[PDB]
Amino acid sequence: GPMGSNAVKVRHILCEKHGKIMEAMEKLKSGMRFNEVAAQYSEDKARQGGDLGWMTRGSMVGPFQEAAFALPVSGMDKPVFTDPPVKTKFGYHIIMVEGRK
Ligand code: NA
Ligand code: NA
Repeated sequence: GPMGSNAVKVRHILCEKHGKIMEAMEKLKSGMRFNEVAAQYSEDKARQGGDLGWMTRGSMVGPFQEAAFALPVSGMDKPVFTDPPVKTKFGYHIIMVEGRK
């Protein structure tokens, strides 16, 4: 149905280990731009600054999806990201959303 048309343009930092995602979180809280944190730490989409692009409802792993649709759109000078990190079967994610449908 209608909810299958919902989507987010989403960016993340993924780290298997909790200690490393915590290092990434500290960099965000120091003011580092999200894409630069993703380049330093992410194990997915690092060469894209963490950008996953547009993702439709159903296409994201469950805990990620719930966290992502809960975030308002933000930009990387004024980011709104998940805190605490979100655990999935891939590891720990810090997520921000740059577009919403
Ligand atoms: Na861990
Ligand atoms: Na999961």
